[PDB]
Amino acid sequence: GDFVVGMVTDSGDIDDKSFNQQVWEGISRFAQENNAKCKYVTASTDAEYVPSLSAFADENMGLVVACGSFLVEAVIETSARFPKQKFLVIDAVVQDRDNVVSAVFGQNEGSFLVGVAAALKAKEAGKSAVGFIVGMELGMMPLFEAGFEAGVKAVDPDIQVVVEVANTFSDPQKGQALAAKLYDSGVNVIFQVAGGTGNGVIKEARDRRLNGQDVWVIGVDRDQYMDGVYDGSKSVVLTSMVKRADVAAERISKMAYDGSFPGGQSIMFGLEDKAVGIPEENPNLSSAVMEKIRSFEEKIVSKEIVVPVRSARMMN
Ligand SMILES: Nc1ncnc2c1ncn2[C@@H]1O[C@H](CO)[C@@H](O)[C@H]1O
Repeated sequence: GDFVVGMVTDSGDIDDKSFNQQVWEGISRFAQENNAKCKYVTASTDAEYVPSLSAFADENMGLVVACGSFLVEAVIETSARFPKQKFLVIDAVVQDRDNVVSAVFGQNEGSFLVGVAAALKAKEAGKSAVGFIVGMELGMMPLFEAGFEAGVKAVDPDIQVVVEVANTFSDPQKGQALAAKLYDSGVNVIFQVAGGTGNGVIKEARDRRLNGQDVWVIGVDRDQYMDGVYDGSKSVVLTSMVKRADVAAERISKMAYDGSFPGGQSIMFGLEDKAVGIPEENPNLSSAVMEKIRSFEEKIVSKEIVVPVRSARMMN
């Protein structure tokens, strides 16, 4: 036998180049470094959710990881039935449950940083608009736009953010279509926050550049710089809003493994903890740009600047 961590996805697969991938990599590192084991199951439909989480709980594993906000209901109900099983919910808040720990991220703060990068790049071409494609808007998803918009405005209040919602994290065909719509309108920079769907946005940006259009995309979850290489050397990825869901998974799995599981707590992984932000190295960002970004970053961490949780269009 061994200590086992089981992961349940709510959409797409572990090869999504972003969110599911980060979570699985984290659980995988935990396992490999501690001689433990791990496995996962994919569940695209919500009627598949409770059955997936329950089978894992029934195997009495070390920790069941619910990857994504679509799983919150199934987890609240499943964890009710299986009080002796530990559950970790990634990307949504679950409190008042001793056997549930939830990890959320200060993605508004991280997104502020790539908004600064987006605005500076847009200004370079004399653009007064930048694009934003998000997979869904439920749960904590709005934090991305709220922060992206704040970062853009911190550079130039006259630059407008144009938003498209895909209503799915697993349709790259739709991501590509929404990206073409935005680029066709004149936008030269798009921040994609759409998981698997986002891979279609990155593909459109690569196709566009090859086609002679000076466009850019900003990645998410992972450092997606290499995914954007289009001519052998250069990349269309301006930078990425990295989100260490892998560290969160790895750390909480280790806590469960060691007997220090913080049940009943919803833990925030932020900019200060370096759980969100931009990659260490950014080939497409100048030193001047990096300078401005790090300056904002320090101010947000020190709380000299508080990043909003909802964008202007979503505030009363
Ligand atoms: N398969 C998914 N299920 C739930 N949320 C997702 C999924 N893929 C991406 N996301 C959300 O969109 C963001 C950018 O991909 C992620 O950090 C996460 O918040």
